Order: sequence, then C-alpha cells, then structure tokens
Amino acid sequence: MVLAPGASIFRCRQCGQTISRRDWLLPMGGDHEHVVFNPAGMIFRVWCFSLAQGLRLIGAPSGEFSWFKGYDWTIALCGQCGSHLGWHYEGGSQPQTFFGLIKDRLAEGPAD
Ligand SMILES: O=C1CC[C@H](N2C(=O)c3ccccc3C2=O)C(=O)N1
Ligand SMILES: [Zn+2]
Repeated sequence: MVLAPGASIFRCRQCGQTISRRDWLLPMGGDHEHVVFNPAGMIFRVWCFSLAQGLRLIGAPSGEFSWFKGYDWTIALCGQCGSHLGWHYEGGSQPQTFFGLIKDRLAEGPAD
C-alpha cells in the first residue's frame, strides 16, 4: 500500500527482538486497545494482536483475573531479554488464542 513504511513492525523496547506487526492488530470487542488494571493496581494499555513471535510463554495458563472473558492467560516475556511484554490468551472462542501486549513496552518501526 505504501513505500518504505515506518510503522510496520513492533520490537521489544529494551532489546530490539522482533515481536509483532501492525498488520496483526486484532480488534477484540471492537477495539485493538484495552486499558486494564491488575490486582497490584498497575494500569496497562494493552494492544491485542492475532500473532506474535520472539516471546517466551511462562507457566501454565490461568483464568484468574482475566481481562478477556473466556480466556486463560500466560505471562509473555521477551524471549531475548526477559522484559515482560504482555500475555498470551488461550482457551476461548473466536479467536481461540491471541496476544495482549503492553504498548509502551514495544517500539514501532520499519519492516525487516
Ligand atoms: O488478564 C490478565 C493477565 C494477568 C493480570 N495480572 C497481573 O498482571 C498480576 C500481577 C500480580 C498478581 C496477579 C496478576 C494478574 O492476574 C491480570 O490481572 N489479568
Ligand atoms: Zn527484549
């Protein structure tokens, strides 16, 4: 669609690991962005993606405190540097799985 796009790929902000792409943004409940808080009171602006790479999913899934009805989550770390980038969601419906990534922990930039 455009030549030399600068808003193509999302990398880990801390190390540059390739994580996702703007093309893979997923409008869960009508919006790719969901503003949420955890039990420790931390607020996250979470962007939902159909796909991601370069992460390491830690532990078994849990349904507790899930921000997305019908989904269980696993912590998603940057597979390169260990930065906590978000969560992988599974066990739900349409889609069965997706990633919720913390927007401000990613850097956006040109394709590879
Ligand atoms: O969908 C989710 C993902 C996990 C997230 N969450 C956290 O970020 C957290 C931090 C410490 C203890 C417990 C939790 C927890 O469930 C949360 O609250 N909802
Ligand atoms: Zn990283």
